[PDB]
Amino acid sequence: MQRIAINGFGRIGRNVLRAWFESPKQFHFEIVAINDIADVHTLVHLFKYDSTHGRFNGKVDITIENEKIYLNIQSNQRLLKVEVLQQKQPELLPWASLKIDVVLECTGLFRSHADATRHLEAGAKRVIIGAAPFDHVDAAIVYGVNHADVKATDQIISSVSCTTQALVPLVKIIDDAFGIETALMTEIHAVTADQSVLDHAHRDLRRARASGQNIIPTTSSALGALKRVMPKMEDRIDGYSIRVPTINVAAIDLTFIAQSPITVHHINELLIKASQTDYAEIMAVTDEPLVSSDFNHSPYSLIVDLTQTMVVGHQAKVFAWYDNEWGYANRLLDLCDSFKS
Amino acid sequence: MQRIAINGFGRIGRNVLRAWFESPKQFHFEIVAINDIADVHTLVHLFKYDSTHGRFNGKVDITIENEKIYLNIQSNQRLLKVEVLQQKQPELLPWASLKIDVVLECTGLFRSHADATRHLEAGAKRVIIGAAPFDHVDAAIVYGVNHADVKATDQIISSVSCTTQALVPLVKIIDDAFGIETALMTEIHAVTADQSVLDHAHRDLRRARASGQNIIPTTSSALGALKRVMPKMEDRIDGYSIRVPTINVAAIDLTFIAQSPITVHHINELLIKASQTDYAEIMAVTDEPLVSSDFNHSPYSLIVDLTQTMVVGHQAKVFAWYDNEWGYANRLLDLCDSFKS
Amino acid sequence: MQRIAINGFGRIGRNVLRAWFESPKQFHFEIVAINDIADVHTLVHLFKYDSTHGRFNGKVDITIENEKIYLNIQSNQRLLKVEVLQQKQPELLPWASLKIDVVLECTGLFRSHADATRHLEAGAKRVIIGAAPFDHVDAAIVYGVNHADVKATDQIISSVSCTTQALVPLVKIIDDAFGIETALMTEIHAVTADQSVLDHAHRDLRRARASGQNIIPTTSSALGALKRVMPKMEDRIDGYSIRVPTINVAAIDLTFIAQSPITVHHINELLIKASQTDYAEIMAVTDEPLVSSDFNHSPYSLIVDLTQTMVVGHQAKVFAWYDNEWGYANRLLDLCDSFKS
Amino acid sequence: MQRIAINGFGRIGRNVLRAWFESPKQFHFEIVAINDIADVHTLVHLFKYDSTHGRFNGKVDITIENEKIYLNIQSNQRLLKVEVLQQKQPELLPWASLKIDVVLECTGLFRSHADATRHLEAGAKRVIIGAAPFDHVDAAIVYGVNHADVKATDQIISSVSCTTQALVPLVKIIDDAFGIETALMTEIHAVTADQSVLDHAHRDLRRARASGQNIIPTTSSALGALKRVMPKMEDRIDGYSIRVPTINVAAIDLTFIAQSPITVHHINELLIKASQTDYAEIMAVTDEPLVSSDFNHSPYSLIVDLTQTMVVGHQAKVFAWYDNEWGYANRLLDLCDSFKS
Ligand SMILES: NC(=O)c1ccc[n+]([C@@H]2O[C@H](COP(=O)([O-])OP(=O)(O)OC[C@H]3O[C@@H](n4cnc5c(N)ncnc54)[C@H](O)[C@@H]3O)[C@@H](O)[C@H]2O)c1
Ligand SMILES: NC(=O)c1ccc[n+]([C@@H]2O[C@H](COP(=O)([O-])OP(=O)(O)OC[C@H]3O[C@@H](n4cnc5c(N)ncnc54)[C@H](O)[C@@H]3O)[C@@H](O)[C@H]2O)c1
Ligand SMILES: NC(=O)c1ccc[n+]([C@@H]2O[C@H](COP(=O)([O-])OP(=O)(O)OC[C@H]3O[C@@H](n4cnc5c(N)ncnc54)[C@H](O)[C@@H]3O)[C@@H](O)[C@H]2O)c1
Ligand SMILES: NC(=O)c1ccc[n+]([C@@H]2O[C@H](COP(=O)([O-])OP(=O)(O)OC[C@H]3O[C@@H](n4cnc5c(N)ncnc54)[C@H](O)[C@@H]3O)[C@@H](O)[C@H]2O)c1
Repeated sequence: MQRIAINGFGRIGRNVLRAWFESPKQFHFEIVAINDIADVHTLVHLFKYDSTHGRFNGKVDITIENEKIYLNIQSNQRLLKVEVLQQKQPELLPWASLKIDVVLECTGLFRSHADATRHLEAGAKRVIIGAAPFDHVDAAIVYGVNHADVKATDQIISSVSCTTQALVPLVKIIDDAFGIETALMTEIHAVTADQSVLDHAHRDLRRARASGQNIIPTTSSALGALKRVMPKMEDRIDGYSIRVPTINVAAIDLTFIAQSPITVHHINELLIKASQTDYAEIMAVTDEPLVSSDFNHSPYSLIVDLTQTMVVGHQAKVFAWYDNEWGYANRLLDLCDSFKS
Repeated sequence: MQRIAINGFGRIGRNVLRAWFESPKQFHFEIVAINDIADVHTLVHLFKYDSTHGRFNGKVDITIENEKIYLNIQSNQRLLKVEVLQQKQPELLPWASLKIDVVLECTGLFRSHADATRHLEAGAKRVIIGAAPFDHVDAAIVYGVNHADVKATDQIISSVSCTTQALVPLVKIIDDAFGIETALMTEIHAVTADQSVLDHAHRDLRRARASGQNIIPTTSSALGALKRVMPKMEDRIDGYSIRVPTINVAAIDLTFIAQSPITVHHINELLIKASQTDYAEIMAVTDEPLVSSDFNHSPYSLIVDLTQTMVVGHQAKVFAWYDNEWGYANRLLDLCDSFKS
Repeated sequence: MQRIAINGFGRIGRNVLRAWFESPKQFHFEIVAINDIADVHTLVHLFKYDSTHGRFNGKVDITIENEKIYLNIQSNQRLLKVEVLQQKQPELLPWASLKIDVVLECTGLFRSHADATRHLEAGAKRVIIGAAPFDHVDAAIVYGVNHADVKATDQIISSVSCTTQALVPLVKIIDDAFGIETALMTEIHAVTADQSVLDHAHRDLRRARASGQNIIPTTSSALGALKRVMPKMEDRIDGYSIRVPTINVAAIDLTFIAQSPITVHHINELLIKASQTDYAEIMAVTDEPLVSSDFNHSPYSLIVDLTQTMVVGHQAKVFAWYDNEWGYANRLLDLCDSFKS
Repeated sequence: MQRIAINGFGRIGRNVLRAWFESPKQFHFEIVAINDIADVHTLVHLFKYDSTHGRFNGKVDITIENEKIYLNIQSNQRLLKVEVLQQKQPELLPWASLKIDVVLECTGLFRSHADATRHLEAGAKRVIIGAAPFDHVDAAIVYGVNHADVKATDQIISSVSCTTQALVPLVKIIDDAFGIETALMTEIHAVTADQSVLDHAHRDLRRARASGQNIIPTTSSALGALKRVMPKMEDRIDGYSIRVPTINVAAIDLTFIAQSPITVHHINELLIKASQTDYAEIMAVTDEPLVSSDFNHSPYSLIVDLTQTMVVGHQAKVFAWYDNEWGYANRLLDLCDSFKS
């Protein structure tokens, strides 16, 4: 079967591996290697114990065989033997000897076409950048929207961002049915790994500020990314993100001008229908009075909160939740599974 | 020289009293009484020691006469003697004896014209409900917008909500310059006194949930209230509020459809000129990369973050911060000071 | 079976019901009624969605049959039909007709022997007060330490507190092995339901204070409680609790003077042996560097953290974790199960 | 007079410069230079805007005179002109040219005697290491305890840690009056800048875990530092630190065995008397029902909470609060002032 490697064993990388074991349906590929600059004992500890998603429900054993380090991981009636590497320079990875079909690049540091190619140079056949593109990519994929357009020549694929995987379906479903003149996105997002505990020097002066204390407005990569998947939306959408002191789960607030008559009732019926048919793999809709923690560990790319839909004149707002870690992780698995042979 | 009383000595009431002392402008009226169901010792302790605004910078003496109880408060070279009451039923209050010109109704429990009138029965001349009207009021006021529309005959007045006091200026300023077809508000708000520590039974199933752990979408009274202050915008505005785990300070995100040509530059230029002329009392504008904490203890009704301004087609989004406790409290005092002859 | 009822469907009562459903081994008694002052739609909503313990992994359907309200709950191959009451006065509850064998008193309001006897008046055969004794009880019980002391004639039983169910085993084990001259406890505890979101009037001026913003030292009922369970330890142990901004899980820091030679090694070995033999049902020991969230949803009364153990001379500190909600709730069900068996 | 420089403009460096402006006492020395790896704009931003201590009540102007960058700072009727540097390696700094009497080494990185001497190599006469010693120092000083013991020839001084400056007075006073056989310390501490936002690789597997979600036991440097100030206490004292989700302020809980008769009353009288005489510069005592936020921006090294004092037999516990940032910063300024003699 396909052989996947993970580069960067962080929030995303770890959750990717966890989600593999937890999936109700076994995936027709294996994760055979991981790479991080941190040492193996640190990685196994963080893999096993998570403040957000709880204890890994399984067993992990470190072995040294030849001069190589492996994890033997057993859970949910599955076992993976996974080689562990510690190489800060992607070009030096052994992807050639490990026969790596797909690298998931989850470090945040190799988003450029050139940087991503280092894995190719190392002998991997395909990279998925687990982030919005920086400059160029062969393809920008949202699973469940355009994963069928991947061609065998697409070697550098971006799986965009949590935010994009939620925004893109909403925009598409709604634009397809009612037509969107323009739209503006407000995201309300849990804290991220790159924020600060206390006020501290940082590249961004807002993300420098104490994350547990502040409401922090910041930029979002999701708009640039959406425009690469839907170029027709150029100059028709913008937005930003707001970090707030929760550990996980985010929401998108999308405000649009419709090109045809809208009611709350019709918007919701459209989204329900979308969720039951074409987008059932990735989208749910709820009518219950729920809050962020209710969607922690949810595998959906988005869960529309139909109770928040509002219309005034031609202007509407819709609202969807997502687990920004578990949704994304599951979509990386789904995406890999879609490559088939 | 008017005589103000405060009913409900909570986040708003205490802050009103503090703001009187801390104001660089000395007000003409005196605060001469306060009432709460809690005893004076609890009241003075919470007045002195505040988790949000810090230690009160002054001296509080409690005096027990045969009958009456008084605080003697000294700070910033000002002195008040303040009778303290403990009467749950506002009709039984001795406002007649005390010659109360204005009661500030800060309990959250007496917003109906009926309930507000309990203070008129107890002997007060005028009541300012410190919230959105529940049904009828002689006037709904946003200081710095329609405070002159108060008639010397008006007895039951509403100072609406913090949210309203920020929404209305924005909507007014933008409607007057560009025209607003429709607008939709997203408020991102610190937790409030009525929320829950842990998941607990509550009249509102969203506010029942742990306030420190969750992003919580909920209703805003601001929209109902804005209709009263500006009935020309009936059915043109809607919105909601999101609670997040910060202790204080909020932001409004207003997305509108303009009726004439707009750019980021033009919108900002207008908001700047407004803050420098007609609205300099209640409004500021910044371009510095700030976050919620930086507005704690700010007395402004709103501070526009101009770097957040966005335009797509006929649609735009503006963003303003406000201290939901300190701005409102200052606006109550400003309102009381407007009644002066 | 035996027939249990829960009085007060809060953090404890709701977790008791959940724990009934989640226990790997099925309990051989049924929960047949719950009572609370909140309406049934609020109860069912909070039972299904939990900020701390996640979604209930099952289905709940409300039915009206006669004039009676029922919950039909399905989870883990198990079914209960549970009558819902809403009676603020326990003497008025229909325990006679429901043939209640045990009431779990989980409101915090009926801890006195008199208050608790009201359930007996209503026709229940036995009450467990899910709190420290207020004045008198027939028995004060720590499951796993002295639950075999319950007499057939005992009708008002205290299951003490979470803190007590952790402290008592620790003291008993160390005292039996090395002897305790004296000991002092510091508990670090997540926020509880009776605290405040913002600074607010309260009967206790420390629990008045914003629970998300502060370290708040307060009293504990566990020292009084331990005295009832182990009278020899009168005048030998004291302590207190600190509330900190986490949502669940606590720790005991116990400092004791030993009456015989001690080392870190010998203390940890003892605690381990105890957890593997006599205390296996309620006690675990870990050697890994774990934090509070790693014990969320743990059913143990205590998990000793052997990395924390310190000795200087004759003085020693031990440290144990517990899920204050889930442990206690499991112990309630274990206690009920003990009467049957 | 005397010329100070700050190496590292973080929580400590920044608060030292703020504390300089805010001190009621005007200090007989000037801060004439700061160095950080971050650019001047970030530094000035973080000096002006603080999530913990609020906005600097003053003005800062950046000028470029020659090719040198300077901050013109004005606050509290006082002025400084501070050169800004951006050198990653201390030996390169221009201390000789600038005529630096004392460098405050606040990076956390140059705590070895060797790394510290790099500043003396750079032309500084004296370094204070603003942290516990790594290997050797000429003197480990707790201001208000042993600062008289600095020799004019001492060149590499440690001002220990925040925790050390609260613990040492407590230990000394109690040991002096009553004799301490042994003692154990539990510190309850706000989060610190080296902690994690989310679960992230870290040298310390505990400090790896999400800082806003968890109670986190970890090591304290204070025991090693205290044994350098009081070698007699070797083998007689140990302890640790628990990090909890607050932004600032900590407490020490000291459990000790007394060598002579003790009561609560006598321990409290002692600590009170100490605070009023020989420790009046650094120590206070309160019996008010206060919480962490009430000691934010307190300049004391420790504030004893006398209500927390417990005695059982020969064992006692005391409790003291401190602002871990603002206390230490003031003690740094106080130590520099002591060198004028
Ligand atoms: N977390 C989310 O909600 C979310 C959602 C969508 C996309 N993303 C993206 O995922 C990426 C990673 O974010 P995260 O939250 O997992 O962050 P993280 O900081 O938890 O992960 C970074 C990891 O990479 C490792 N690493 C750093 N440099 C390395 C190198 N040179 N070689 C190998 N390993 C290296 C680090 O040790 C760490 O384990 C970012 O690009 C982020 O935008 C995150
Ligand atoms: N907090 C904000 O940011 C904000 C801003 C604008 C308006 N408001 C409004 O201000 C009002 C009060 O809100 P708050 O945040 O001060 O709440 P709070 O809970 O802090 O204040 C309520 C106070 O009223 C007292 N009280 C209760 N019953 C009483 C009675 N029968 N008689 C007298 N006092 C009684 C309570 O003891 C308490 O001190 C509400 O209408 C709220 O919507 C709040
Ligand atoms: N939560 C813990 O960590 C913990 C652990 C051990 C013991 N306890 C004890 O258990 C008790 C309950 O605390 P909790 O955390 O579940 O609190 P909670 O506030 O979550 O639960 C109280 C519940 O009782 C209901 N109630 C109120 N009045 C009632 C009445 N007259 N009749 C029936 N129901 C009524 C409330 O509506 C609410 O559902 C307290 O005595 C507490 O000290 C709590
Ligand atoms: N904050 C506290 O509560 C406290 C109290 C006592 C002691 N300390 C100790 O003080 C030290 C620093 O702590 P902090 O909280 O101020 O940390 P911080 O991380 O907030 O500040 C460190 C600063 O040093 C700068 N820096 C890094 N490398 C540098 C270099 N080579 N040259 C110049 N600047 C450099 C960083 O950019 C940053 O501004 C640590 O040893 C800490 O343990 C902290």
